[PDB]
Amino acid sequence: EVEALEKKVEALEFKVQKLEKKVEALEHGWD
Amino acid sequence: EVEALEKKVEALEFKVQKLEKKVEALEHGWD
Amino acid sequence: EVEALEKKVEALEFKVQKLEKKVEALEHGWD
Repeated sequence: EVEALEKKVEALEFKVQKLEKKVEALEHGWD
Repeated sequence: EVEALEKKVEALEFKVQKLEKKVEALEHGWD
Repeated sequence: EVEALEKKVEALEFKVQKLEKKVEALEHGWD
């Protein structure tokens, strides 16, 4: 269960960092 | 603690997938 | 490993709640 959690958490971290970048661009009107 | 983590991770996954869909729409100008 | 996971999950929760607020504003045209 723990390694299952570790994989999902690392996957969630990647996804959340991508979302933060995209949302920062929309908020800032970048590009 | 582990089942506590599993619940939160599953909740985070739902929330992150919803965010991805909404942000994809804003980026693509859907609808 | 478990406390490592707990820290990251709590960090992810903070980040996801912030993303939800920002995206709700963009979707609603707030402000």
